[PDB]
Amino acid sequence: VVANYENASMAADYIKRVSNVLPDIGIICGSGLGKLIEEIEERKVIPYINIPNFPKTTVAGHVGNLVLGSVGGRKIVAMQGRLHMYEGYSNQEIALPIRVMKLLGVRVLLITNLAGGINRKLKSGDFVLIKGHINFPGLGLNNVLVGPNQDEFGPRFPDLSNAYDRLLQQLALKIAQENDFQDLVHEGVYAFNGGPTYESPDESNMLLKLGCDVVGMSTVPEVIIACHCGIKVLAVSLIANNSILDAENDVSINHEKVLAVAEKRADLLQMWFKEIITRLP
Amino acid sequence: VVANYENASMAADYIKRVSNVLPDIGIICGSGLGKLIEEIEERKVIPYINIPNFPKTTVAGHVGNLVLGSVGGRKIVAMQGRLHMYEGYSNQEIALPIRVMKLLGVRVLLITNLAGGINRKLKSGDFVLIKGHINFPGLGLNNVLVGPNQDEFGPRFPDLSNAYDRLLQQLALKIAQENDFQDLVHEGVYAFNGGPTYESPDESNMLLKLGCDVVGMSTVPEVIIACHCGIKVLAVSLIANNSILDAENDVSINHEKVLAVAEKRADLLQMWFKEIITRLP
Amino acid sequence: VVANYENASMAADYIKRVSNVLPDIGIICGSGLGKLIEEIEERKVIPYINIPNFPKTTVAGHVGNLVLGSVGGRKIVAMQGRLHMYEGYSNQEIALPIRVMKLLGVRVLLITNLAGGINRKLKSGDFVLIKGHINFPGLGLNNVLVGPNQDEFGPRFPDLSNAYDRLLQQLALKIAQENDFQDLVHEGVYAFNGGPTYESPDESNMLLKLGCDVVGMSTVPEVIIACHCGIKVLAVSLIANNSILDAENDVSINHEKVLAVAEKRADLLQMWFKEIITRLP
Ligand SMILES: CCCCc1ccc(C(=O)O)nc1
Ligand SMILES: CCCCc1ccc(C(=O)O)nc1
Ligand SMILES: CCCCc1ccc(C(=O)O)nc1
Repeated sequence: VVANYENASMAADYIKRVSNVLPDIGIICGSGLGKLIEEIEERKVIPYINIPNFPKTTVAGHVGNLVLGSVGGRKIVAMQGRLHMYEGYSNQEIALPIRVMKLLGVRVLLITNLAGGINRKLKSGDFVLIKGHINFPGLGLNNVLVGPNQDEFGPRFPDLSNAYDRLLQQLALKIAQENDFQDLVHEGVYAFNGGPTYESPDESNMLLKLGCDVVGMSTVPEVIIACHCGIKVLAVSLIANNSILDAENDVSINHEKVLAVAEKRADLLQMWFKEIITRLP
Repeated sequence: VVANYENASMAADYIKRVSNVLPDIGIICGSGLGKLIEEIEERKVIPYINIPNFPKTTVAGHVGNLVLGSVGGRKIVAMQGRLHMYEGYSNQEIALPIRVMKLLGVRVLLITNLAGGINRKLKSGDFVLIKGHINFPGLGLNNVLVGPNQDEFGPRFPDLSNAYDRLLQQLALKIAQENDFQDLVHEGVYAFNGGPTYESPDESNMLLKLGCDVVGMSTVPEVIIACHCGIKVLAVSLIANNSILDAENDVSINHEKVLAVAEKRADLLQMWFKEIITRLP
Repeated sequence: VVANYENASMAADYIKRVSNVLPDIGIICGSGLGKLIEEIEERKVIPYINIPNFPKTTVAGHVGNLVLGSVGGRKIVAMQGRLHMYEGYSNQEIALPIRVMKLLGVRVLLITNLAGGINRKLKSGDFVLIKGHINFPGLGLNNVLVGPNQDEFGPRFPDLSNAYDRLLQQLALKIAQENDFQDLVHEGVYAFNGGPTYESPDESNMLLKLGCDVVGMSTVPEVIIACHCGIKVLAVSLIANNSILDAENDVSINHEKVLAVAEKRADLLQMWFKEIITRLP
């Protein structure tokens, strides 16, 4: 199944017939960071299995739904579940849900993820507003856009210089200042490690030399598909650990430690994103 | 279809029966930079669709032909059309036309492309004689030679240290000096970005740190296939923009701006390559 | 064929019925560096073609066997043949033999390879104990673990910080000191170049900037599969040449030169690994 205009249109028509919500905001939440989706008002849950042309999501298993409703008086659509490229999904499978968001009317996409810190100023539990990226898969012929271009969505050769909207970053910071947590909020450059192995100690040292502030295994594919079709993006990393300090001290990382940091910041992040949604222009 | 000896031989036999030209020079011209192909004398046009085993080129659409004839008294074969890896073509599809050139008798391959400038000395409209490369796809397991080796063409483990012939670079520069445009001509290292997104501002800054002078989305696959089978190469980049200055100033790039630079230098480049062809040893 | 628990179990059951050896040590030897396999005592040779689910190894051709027996009073299993990713084998094909080693009882995996030197201190004929790596394929979405996770073997997100066991490196060095060849033995970081082209001169210069000591086209995939399932690893590179000196002097490299260095060090390496095997805890 190709992420083309006909296939996206069939999915969008189905969603419309079922939901009667026309969203202008989309959200994708990182693992352990999805409690906001549980508080959507007047919500309608649409499983991927019912949506024409959506990818199968039961080899990896676990959840896989679209949730439409209201937050802070705004009409939104949330992606629940996980579709990451380290799982073996194709370019076309990652792109189709974002292109359907476009056809439903989405103009702004908000994303959170879990990442490792590279910059020496970053502590476990800090937040990073992403201002740019280094896309190792893209440099290496695994860009999400490799394949025929789908002209109805965007151009053959997109420019990513404004992929991360500046005014959205400024609003996120303004809210942090209003609630006395700006000391936790930084800005920086996100390195995309295809994964699923964590960055090795020597890879972390390389990323420091190359000007990266954080590293993770998601987000950049969705950002590129959104930018290609004219959707504005805000992306925020939660820092699980500092990989440079861990390399210098011979300290390990694991998914359990990552999930405990997610639990420690889950309430703060949910409240922050609810306020961002409410105040978006 | 594999780029093997039998499949290449069948294509070569067809071309011979149709053309009665045995070329010793091949040319591949960048987008907007192909007017030279229109001035080939006594020309014969052979569409890919008629050549046994050649790849299909109608999903991307647009042109796709081989043109054989004379330029400056020399027998040449030109590739018209575009076969780039960001479009989804396989290793075997990119390699087959170059291996057919080898079987027809080609000893020298001349290539032009459009690229972004990384070195601070480079201005829009300048030319770069490529003296080496950094192949991000190759480091990352997407080299054009991944797969079984085709022993009739070359070795399992090729050396690329002489991929860009030094005497051909010197002749290109000599002609520039003779015609008072040497101030536009530089030498440098080409970074291969698989594409199709332009390099991000932070990727451009990384490439500066790593010793790259220019960046583009083509050329390196063809260079590697040519070097593997003993064909000498000259490759020249036309600089569309300086990506480091654009990153520092928050300035965008698009395919339209790139094509306007191609128009501004098209006549000069056509005249330069005609003289290179005439004077090749 | 997927490298899953059922398929690995069927292969392991076959091997057991044929061999009556339960090995706790596995070995993978680099090209020209396999004479040790010829001295295995009470050996049983099991060709891949007879083992349920093992990959086909006749396109590349040449040898392909498992050899079980005793060395220095220890029970071992050796992989004879070559399964490298530049040949076009899939993630699942590389991983299956290592996962079968796990099911047979292997706890330690010993690996040798041929590599190019980047650090200026390295001479042709030196040895490097690998202490970490930079995995360009992994950063670029070609990690050996891309795909569904096989939960019986290991976790979705492995940590590689202890992939290269420190005590095994210390034992290898102790034996070198006991036999007056420690002047040949270094430690360092291994860069994985997917291949099959040797690193270009400008790629070599980049790797120097990024903190790499050696570069090669193997080893990292097997290390990652072993680490994922709890097998300890020692990996040693034999240096064929110094690629930084060769770049500065305009000197070429070829597979013939590499194989002559392998011949020059083959006896020393065979004797070293026999003593390592004998003395493993
Ligand atoms: C009774 C139908 C529900 C079972 C089901 C749910 C989800 C998926 C999928 O997302 O791939 N497949 C099947
Ligand atoms: C009447 C036959 C010409 C139509 C045609 C031309 C080119 C191609 C191709 O290059 O894939 N396919 C079909
Ligand atoms: C008579 C059977 C032996 C011939 C044979 C040997 C090895 C392989 C392989 O490893 O793919 N295939 C076939």
